[PDB]
Amino acid sequence: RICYSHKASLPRATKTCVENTCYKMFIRTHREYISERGCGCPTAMWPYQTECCKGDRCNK
Repeated sequence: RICYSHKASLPRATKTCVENTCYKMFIRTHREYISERGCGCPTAMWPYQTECCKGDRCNK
């Protein structure tokens, strides 16, 4: 599964992962800002909040 990652929540980059699912992370107060991304489903620190999906680069 190729999905987005990049810990630097400004530029963008993707990586391959085993997980069927991937997550996208936004600042809680700013839903309309998909800030960071990752594979599977949640991992984050406040004030970030995550949402999951499935499919290659679904976590746009």
